[PDB]
Amino acid sequence: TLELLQAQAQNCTACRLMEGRTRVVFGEGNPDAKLMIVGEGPGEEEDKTGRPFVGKAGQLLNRILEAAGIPREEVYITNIVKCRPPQNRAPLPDEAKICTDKWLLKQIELIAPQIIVPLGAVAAEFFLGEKVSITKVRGKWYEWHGIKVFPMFHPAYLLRNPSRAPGSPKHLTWLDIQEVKRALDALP
Ligand code: SF4
Repeated sequence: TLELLQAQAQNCTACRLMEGRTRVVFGEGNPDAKLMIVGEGPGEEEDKTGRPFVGKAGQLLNRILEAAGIPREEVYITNIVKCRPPQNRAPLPDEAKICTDKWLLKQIELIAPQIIVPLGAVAAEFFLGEKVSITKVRGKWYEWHGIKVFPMFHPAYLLRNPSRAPGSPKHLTWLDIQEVKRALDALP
């Protein structure tokens, strides 16, 4: 089951990211979610609580979600890597391959989401199968193993570029989440 996998993951030591971690942030939400959200990796508060997206950026994600009528508990959230990399740096392709082969793939298999929303360049590069620019793939529909992928700016990116101006990352994000909502409501 997904909960045996979650349980096991707590003792994972497959990549060097295990050295600095406090808690492993495997993931949470609806086990049979139609929508799965995947980010880069955990941060300070995530490392401390073992829960994904609970810090400053995670609180944004919550807001962005409810602003589209999407209840957080009905979706499943995770990241490419489960352990907090030193000083919040992005995960190396090294640890990204290992963690993803050990957990992400099975999580996706067990949950069988119909839409995958990758947050940030790292996550997007995983589902697109190639190096990419988040600003270019953001807001467009893709496909990965039969499932619909829809890349979006990571909430942390919005904190770093807080502009409320038209066409700004925050404005575009708002439009994108609505697009995810329309897509969700049109699923068989
Ligand atoms: S990041 Fe993933 S692979 Fe690396 S130690 Fe944590 S759970 Fe294991």
